[PDB]
Amino acid sequence: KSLSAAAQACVKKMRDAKVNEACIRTFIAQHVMVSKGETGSIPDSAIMPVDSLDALDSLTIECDNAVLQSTVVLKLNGGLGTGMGLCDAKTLLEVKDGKTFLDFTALQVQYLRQHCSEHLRFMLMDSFNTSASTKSFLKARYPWLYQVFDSEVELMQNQVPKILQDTLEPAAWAENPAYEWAPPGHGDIYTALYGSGKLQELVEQGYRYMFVSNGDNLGATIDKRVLAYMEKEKIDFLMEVCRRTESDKKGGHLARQTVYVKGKDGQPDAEKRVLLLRESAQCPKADMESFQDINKYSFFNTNNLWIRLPVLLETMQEHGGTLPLPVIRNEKTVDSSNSASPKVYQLETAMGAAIAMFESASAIVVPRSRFAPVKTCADLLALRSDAYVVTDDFRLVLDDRCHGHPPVVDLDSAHYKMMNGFEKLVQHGVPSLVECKRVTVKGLVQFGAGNVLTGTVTIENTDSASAFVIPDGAKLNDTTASP
Ligand SMILES: O=c1ccn([C@@H]2O[C@H](COP(=O)(O)OP(=O)(O)O[C@H]3O[C@H](CO)[C@@H](O)[C@H](O)[C@H]3O)[C@@H](O)[C@H]2O)c(=O)[nH]1
Ligand SMILES: [Mg+2]
Repeated sequence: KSLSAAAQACVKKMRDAKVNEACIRTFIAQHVMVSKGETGSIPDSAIMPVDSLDALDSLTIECDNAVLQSTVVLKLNGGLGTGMGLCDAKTLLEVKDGKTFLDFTALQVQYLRQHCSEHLRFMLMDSFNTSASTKSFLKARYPWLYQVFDSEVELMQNQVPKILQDTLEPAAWAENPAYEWAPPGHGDIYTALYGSGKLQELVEQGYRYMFVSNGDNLGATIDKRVLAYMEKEKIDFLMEVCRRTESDKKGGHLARQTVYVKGKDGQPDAEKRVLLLRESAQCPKADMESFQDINKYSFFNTNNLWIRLPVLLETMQEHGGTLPLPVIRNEKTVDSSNSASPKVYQLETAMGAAIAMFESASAIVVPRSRFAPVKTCADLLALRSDAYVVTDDFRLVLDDRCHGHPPVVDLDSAHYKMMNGFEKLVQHGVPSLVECKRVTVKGLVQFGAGNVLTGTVTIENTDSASAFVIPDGAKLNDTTASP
């Protein structure tokens, strides 16, 4: 009904493949935007810094029991960790000896069920890539989650067609047609919830809040103070943000614009702050200077998000059965491996962008303890190290000796970008980093078995025709060590 041939070709392919209609409506609206020149770019000049938020450490009151019992926890688990050379779910990586992201995730759920709300609802948003392996893991390790995996745990994200940059038609790939489809980013959570009927089912069952976080962030759990704050302040969507550090490069920051409140009765001048998310992908590429300036944009989205479910549901129903999140136009080739395969756009959205979709939306500053991202092998190095400790409620948080500062880890991306390269680097043990402010690894190198790094430490191999192996027991303090 009024679409371009290319947009109609997408609808047809999606209907043929039995893609849920909410996903088709959502995708097509993005497609229309893209056909009018939209890229998701948010230039510097269109936004301003946010310089005032409440902090969670300013709160004390915990929510009532009804509210608590009404809260569902969901962990995102649909991505690929392709920058870490992973082909399966990142959450199946080991984080501490013999314990994976999924283990700590399951243990957190069990803790909450033993001490807070015995029937706390727990979900995982999976994709076709991660579903099987996740389900398999829970069957072996956490039978009580496996038993209700299909019925209540797993939410399956949609897949949407990759579209040719040429014409915006759906891309075909005869050698492997599965590569014609892509996951639409974690912003798809709202569309998959709504289109599957699970959102309405949850609201029917008496659930009122959902707390979502990234599968790679084991600092995130429900804080009953946030829920009491959302109840008091009548907030329908809340983003947790952390004060941004130099390591916060892959993700998004909070920003504002100013709008002008209803009408002009009383005075024209008065205006309201509107909040939004800018992902790295949304910064104009020749202006990453805007994005990477941690002073200017110092509130980094953790992706720990709180949503009031009935409000989400009514907002989507009243907007054509979709949530109109800003499209992010990702550029790839249809076989991302093969740069001789046709160039495509992959239309995606980020779930934190939903802060722009509700009148009551806000953000709160949380301590770093709620944010332990693992986007790279360098992050994983810190996480596995004694810089991070396991709390009684099964979060991974910095040791108190760190003073809330994660070690900065700068690993050579020729050798350690891929999980195969990283794992060779820590073959003989993971170095103590609890007292390291900054470790930098240059050229090919291998840690020894006793290592302890204190202060600022560069390990530089200029040779790397030959691996620079660190002696066991070695101690490096404010020093460059080289062969
Ligand atoms: O289609 C997708 C893509 C991602 N994921 C999952 O979503 C989570 C976040 O994805 P990831 O690629 O690791 O992060 P980004 O999307 O780059 O960044 C998100 O997380 C950052 C904090 O780490 C925030 O700063 C950004 O705003 C936020 O969008 C991970 O569990 C992924 O597995 C899905 O489930 N489906
Ligand atoms: Mg991902």
